[PDB]
Amino acid sequence: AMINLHIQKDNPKIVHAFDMEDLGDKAVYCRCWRSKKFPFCDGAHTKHNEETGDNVGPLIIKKK
Amino acid sequence: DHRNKAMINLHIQKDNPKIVHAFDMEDLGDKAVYCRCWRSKKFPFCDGAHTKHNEETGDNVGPLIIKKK
Ligand code: FES
Ligand code: FES
Repeated sequence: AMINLHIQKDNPKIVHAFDMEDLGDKAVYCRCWRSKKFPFCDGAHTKHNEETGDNVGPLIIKKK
Repeated sequence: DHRNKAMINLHIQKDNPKIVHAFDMEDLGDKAVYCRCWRSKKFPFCDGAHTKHNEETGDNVGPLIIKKK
């Protein structure tokens, strides 16, 4: 059972790296691999959780 | 039976109906490496578990890194 079904399948291992300096106020990152704006969350987790009974959700990196 | 759709997170914090983590950058140090495969024993941090997931399932998931320029 794969987790990522369709994103960047020509990449054998998808890793993203960002510098905190470039982030601004808040960045919300997808952990469900269903976002159409991956690596950013676009709310797709909700339908994923609904269909599957799962409980996954995003990672938020923000300024204090 | 394709009516039963596979979960992404199999085991982590199942008493939590939707797992979200929120961190302030100032608290992150030089680098933080976050799990996006839900198999790490150190979740929400990556501990290398994605490698075994990828070999077993044919997937290509990997972590998210936040660091200083
Ligand atoms: S769209 Fe994937 S965690 Fe929100
Ligand atoms: S252990 Fe999950 S992405 Fe590395």
